[PDB]
Amino acid sequence: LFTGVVPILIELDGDVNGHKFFVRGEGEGDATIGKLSLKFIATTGKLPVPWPTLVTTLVQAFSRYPDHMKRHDFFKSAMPEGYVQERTIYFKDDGTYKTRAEVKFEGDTLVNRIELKGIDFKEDGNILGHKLEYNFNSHKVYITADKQNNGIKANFTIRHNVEDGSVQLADHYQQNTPIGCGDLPDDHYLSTQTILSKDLNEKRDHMVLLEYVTAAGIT
Amino acid sequence: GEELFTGVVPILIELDGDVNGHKFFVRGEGEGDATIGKLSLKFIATTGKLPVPWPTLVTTLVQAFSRYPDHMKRHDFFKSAMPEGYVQERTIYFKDDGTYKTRAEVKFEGDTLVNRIELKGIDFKEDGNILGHKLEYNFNSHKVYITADKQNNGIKANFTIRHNVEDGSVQLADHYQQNTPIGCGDLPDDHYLSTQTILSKDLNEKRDHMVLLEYVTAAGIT
Repeated sequence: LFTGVVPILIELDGDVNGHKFFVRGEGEGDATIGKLSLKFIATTGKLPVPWPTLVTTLVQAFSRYPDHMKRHDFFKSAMPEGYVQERTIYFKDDGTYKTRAEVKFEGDTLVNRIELKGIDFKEDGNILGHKLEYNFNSHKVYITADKQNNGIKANFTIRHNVEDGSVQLADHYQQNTPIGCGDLPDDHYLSTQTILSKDLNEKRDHMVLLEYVTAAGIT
Repeated sequence: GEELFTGVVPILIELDGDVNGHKFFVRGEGEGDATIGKLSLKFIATTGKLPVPWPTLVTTLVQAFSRYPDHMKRHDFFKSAMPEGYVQERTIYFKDDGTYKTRAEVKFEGDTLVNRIELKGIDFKEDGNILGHKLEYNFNSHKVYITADKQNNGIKANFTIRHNVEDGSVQLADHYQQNTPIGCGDLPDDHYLSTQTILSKDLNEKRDHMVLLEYVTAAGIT
């Protein structure tokens, strides 16, 4: 299903401390090279939170899994039926995001529909204060199987560069479960790289995003 | 699958109903015992007097609770879908009168088995046997013929309910039925379920309602 360039749709219904917002995203994926390229408009206006905080929420199916690791690619093993990403994200010394999402195929374009709730965020902390750089670090997403639920778990800690020279940590807890019935992997990780830019012909608050991700951790 | 019915089980049934634009709801409560194939249940019509005879709703209002003898326990699809559940769709043609189409979901929820039903009815003659309320408060005894459905990984079923009419006539209702599993986990040889059913009331129940006792057993293979 990923043997070539695939279309992407993403929708995010968001609420953080009572500030509701919506985000639509469009673009393409190419799992043979692990490339994602997309543009995200915030249709409800200026966001109440930094764009970087939404990156992990806004298609790990498009990770390049080398031929020697193709038996460990749970994400693709679930398609077209799809899977469900739930996350809990703890921002150190600040609030929490809880997210539920569905990642399905829908007529030759892969879709990611997300609900997000955010609570206990300090006003004039790093998130509500809008104090994060327009950057995204490069991480490693550790994956382990979940026999019980017939899927996988995952843990990682996003480092968000802050405008003051500091860094802002966000701890991630993640469960993926298949939507249908039909690969449960050995421990490994996904190493990530991500660039954030704008589009000067675009009046609306938005975010252009390029990303490369590859699986590793087994010889 | 079969282990879930090794003893008396609680029952919940809900029916969202519409016949010729008359909407109604019905709630049912009681118990099942598949070891002997017994159901006893009481049904309240929470929206008021029904626009149709209670007997016409019996088949719609739990074939998992059929007694399947030990020599036939490999042919019990109904239990071979639980706890996940299954989906019963029917089309019911009342001869020289209207049609019922019904969709239902039969799942376990905790430890009580639940049956949630949607029902739509069309083309019913006003002052026919159904809208006229001309059926006896009875229920005959039938045989429900079952065959496998390889294609959809479930079963089909046909039978014809005979409804006694107050003028000594019988009112036929032809039944067409499909059941498909909700989860991913028995497809039977041809056989039938033979049925018996008594309808009574409950004094001290002011609302329109129906008490029901039923015994069902599988057969048709040596």
